[PDB]
This record gives sequence, structure tokens and C-alpha cells, in this order.
Amino acid sequence: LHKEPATLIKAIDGDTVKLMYKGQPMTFRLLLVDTPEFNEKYGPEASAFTKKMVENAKKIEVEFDKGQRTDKYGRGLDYIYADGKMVNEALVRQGLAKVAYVYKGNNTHEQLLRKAEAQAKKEKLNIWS
Ligand SMILES: Cc1cn([C@H]2C[C@H](OP(=O)(O)O)[C@@H](COP(=O)(O)O)O2)c(=O)[nH]c1=O
Ligand SMILES: [Ca+2]
Repeated sequence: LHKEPATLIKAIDGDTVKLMYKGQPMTFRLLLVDTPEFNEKYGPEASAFTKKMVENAKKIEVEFDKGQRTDKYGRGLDYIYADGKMVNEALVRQGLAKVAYVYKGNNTHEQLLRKAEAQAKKEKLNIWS
């Protein structure tokens, strides 16, 4: 897979962010994870976590996987990096997202994320508390 440039437009919630990509505004949904909705328990903490990560980043990158690049809503499906750190993984590692929505063909980082989830759960962090 390949990292490509993007710039933040605005944090939306734990697992959706608006970025400019190839010069066009696009809403991106993070591959392989599910954060709680803002209305749910840990939703506000997930939103805040993503928001801090993407806002503080000097460099945002997006990475498509091998499959569908957009979902049925027209959201981009990607891994997003903030100064080289994957948001999708970081959310999981901190118990603020579950590994989820694993579709065959767009699952390159599956086992990386599952490993993070196991550690978050060991530590009983947040969602796993
Ligand atoms: C993460 C992801 C979500 N989706 C779709 C499935 C879900 O459809 P439904 O809307 O019919 O439930 C929805 C979940 O996203 P959200 O968790 O943002 O709601 O997005 C994909 O199609 N591909 C993906 O890789
Ligand atoms: Ca969600």
C-alpha cells in the first residue's frame, strides 16, 4: 500500500474526518474500526482523541487498501496517518475503537489492528474497562 498526501479540513467524530485529497474535499471513514457514536459511551472521548490526533499533526496522509475506495455513502475508505502514526491503530490501542467492518480485499492492516485491540483489552482500557 502507499501513503498519499492530504490536509485536514475538519474533525468529525471518532472514525470520520474531512480531508482535502487531490485537492477535493472528501469525508473519509476509517477502515477496519468502529468508534462509538458521539451520543454513546466513549463517543465523546473517541471524537476528542481523533480530533487531537489529526489537529496536532504536521502531516496527514491517507492510504487506500486494495478494494473499494469509497463506500455506498461516497465516503473514502482509508487508513489515515498523523505524523506517521496510524489513527485507526491508535484508536484501537487505546480502547476507543473496536476492530470492525473487515471486508475481504480491504483488510491489509487487520492483524496489526487486532494485536492492538488485544493489548487494549488486556489493559482494560476505556471500552474494555
Ligand atoms: C468501515 C466501512 C463501513 N461501511 C458501511 C457499512 C455500514 O453500512 P450501514 O450504514 O448500512 O450500517 C456503515 C457503517 O459506518 P458507520 O460506522 O460510520 O455508521 O458504513 C462500508 O461499506 N465499508 C467499510 O469499510
Ligand atoms: Ca461509528
